[PDB]
This record gives sequence, C-alpha cells and structure tokens, in this order.
Amino acid sequence: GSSGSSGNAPVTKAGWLFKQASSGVKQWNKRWFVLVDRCLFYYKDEKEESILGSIPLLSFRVAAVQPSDNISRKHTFKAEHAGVRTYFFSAESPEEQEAWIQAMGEAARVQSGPSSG
Repeated sequence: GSSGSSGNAPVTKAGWLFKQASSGVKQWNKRWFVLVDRCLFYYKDEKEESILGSIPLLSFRVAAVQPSDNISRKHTFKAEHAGVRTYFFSAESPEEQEAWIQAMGEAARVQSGPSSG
C-alpha cells in the first residue's frame, strides 16, 4: 500500500440530489452536490459558480432512510451525526442512491477504529 499527498484533491462524487426543505413545507428541492475529501459541498447548479453551503462528514451515519422518517420517496438516504443534524437526500435513480450511501458513507466511517464493532 502507498499514499500520496498533493495540493488540491480530485473530486470523489458529483450529481444532482434533492435536499429536504430545511425551512420549507416538507418539500424537496434539487441541488448540485459534490462529494469531497471527508466533506460534502453543494452549489446552486452544476456550473459550480460559488459554494452555497457545506456539510461535514465526520463520524456521520449515512444509510437508507427509515419508514419512521416520513420519507415517501424511492432511493432515498439520510445522514445524521446522531445529535448534530439530520440531513436527507433523494437520488433520482436507485443505482445512484446506493453509490452515495457508500461514497459519502465511507468518508464518514473509519475502519480499524475504536468505539466500533
């Protein structure tokens, strides 16, 4: 195994994802998301003009949503730190949802680490 530290890091994953209305009417709005190193950014569009908001992916819990989360959408997942905040994302396709849960999930999970079974 070998590592490599370089100035700017390449993109991990980028695609259109819907984020529950943080302060709306239980609605879903589309937004450009670009998974990064142990982090997840998003912009108004794929144009990547200016970063609107960022989401920390440290020790987070990313996985398929639950039936108790009042989520009436196929291929949807939730990401919460178990106290901080509970984010939600709906993938237009099933093949994507999974990909994400693992993409943004791994960056949040830590192998060979304590407090983990």
